[PDB]
Amino acid sequence: HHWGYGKHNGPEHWHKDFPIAKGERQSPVDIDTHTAKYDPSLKPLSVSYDQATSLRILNNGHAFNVEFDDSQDKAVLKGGPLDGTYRLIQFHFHWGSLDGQGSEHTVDKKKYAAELHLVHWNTKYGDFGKAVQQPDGLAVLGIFLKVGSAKPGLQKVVDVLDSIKTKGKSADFTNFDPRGLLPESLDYWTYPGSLTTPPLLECVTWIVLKEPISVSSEQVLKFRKLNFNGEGEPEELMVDNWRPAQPLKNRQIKASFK
Ligand SMILES: NS(=O)(=O)c1ccc(NC(=O)CN2C(=O)NC3(CCCCC3)C2=O)cc1
Ligand SMILES: [Zn+2]
Repeated sequence: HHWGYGKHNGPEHWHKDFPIAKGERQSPVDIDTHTAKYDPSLKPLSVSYDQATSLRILNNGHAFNVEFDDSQDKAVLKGGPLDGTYRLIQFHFHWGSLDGQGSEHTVDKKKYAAELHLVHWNTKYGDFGKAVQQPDGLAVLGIFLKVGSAKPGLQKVVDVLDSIKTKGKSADFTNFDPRGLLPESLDYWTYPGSLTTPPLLECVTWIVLKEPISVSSEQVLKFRKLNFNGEGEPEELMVDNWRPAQPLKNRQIKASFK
């Protein structure tokens, strides 16, 4: 794996090592708000993060992941388009070099400054590695970030980034409550898609919240001081780690709201 986000290893190159990059259910996509249709078959969405147990934060050279204890049903996502129980394993973000870009999904071609992905796996498949081989293996809850007021619940994340500046660095990150990253409304769009990085597996039910959260310019400037490189290597700022919108093909985006 030498994929990344540069001119020579970025999204336009991924197909050569990951041919599913040109597949029939790739993510992200543009959400055309006028074409998305309210779906009365959707059950109420249930985000149950009361017992979430965060463990560690890791710079993986592509983003940073806040990882959770997923050895039992502690933080789960259920309902909406989902059949059964999906366990939270990690969250991460995608962001830009400037405030007008960074999200992976777009809304009527609008790009947000960043996008939060809370990744969950379907417990009927027993472990994450089995779940990613299944068309309904994962559920990713996507939340847009706009630059405005600070998000108080983000600042514990922002303040540890200095300790994980480079690829392969991790830090203990216990007792973080991901409920502080949610907007007030759980109105959402949903469609079948993929992981947005290699290996681009078509295993994700995407649930993208309509209401962005606001973060401050200072908060997102701290994301942009991270590094794609390892320690001791030439500094390459971790910015623009987003895949652009992919063809919708034979898919419909469903809305939870009238
Ligand atoms: N942007 S995204 O679509 O939300 C998205 C994109 C890529 C990924 N990639 C992965 O999770 C890659 N990956 C595996 O396959 N296995 C582990 C998790 C389980 C333990 C072993 C390591 C892992 O980290 C996740 C979400
Ligand atoms: Zn992601």
